[PDB]
Amino acid sequence: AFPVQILPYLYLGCAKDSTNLDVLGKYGIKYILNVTPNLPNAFEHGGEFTYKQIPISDHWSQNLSQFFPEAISFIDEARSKKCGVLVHSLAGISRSVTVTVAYLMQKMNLSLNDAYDFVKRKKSNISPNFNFMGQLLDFERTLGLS
Repeated sequence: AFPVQILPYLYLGCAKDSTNLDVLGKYGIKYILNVTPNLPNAFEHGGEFTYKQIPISDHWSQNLSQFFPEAISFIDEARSKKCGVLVHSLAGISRSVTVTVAYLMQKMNLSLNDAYDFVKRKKSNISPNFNFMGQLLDFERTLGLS
C-alpha cells in the first residue's frame, strides 16, 4: 500500500511502491534509489524525478557495500533539500533494507545493532540476506562503530 517512512524524507519500499505515481506524489517523493540491476527507472524521463540505480541482485554472490558511499550520498542529497527519497528493491525486504541500515549507521552514528533494531521495529518483515548482513558488519568496522 504505502512505503514506510524511516526518517523524515526517507522512505523504504518495494517495486510496486516505485511504480505508483499517486503514492510517490502523495508523499513528496522525487528521488528514487533503485537497488536492482534489472528493474526500470520507470519515471526517469521527461518528468520531475531524479534516479540512481545500484545494480545488485538479492543474492549471496553480490557486493552491495562497495556502493554504500554512492547510495548514502544520494539519499542525503534528497533529504538535505527536504525532498522525499524512496530506497527500493523488488520485495522491499533485503537490498533496500541493507542500504537503509547503512545510511542510518553513517548519518546517525549508530551501531549496526541500533540501526537494525530501529528499522526492524518500523518494518517487522525485513529479511536482509546473510551476505549483506556480513557486509554491514564490515562497514560498521570501517565507520569506527566497532
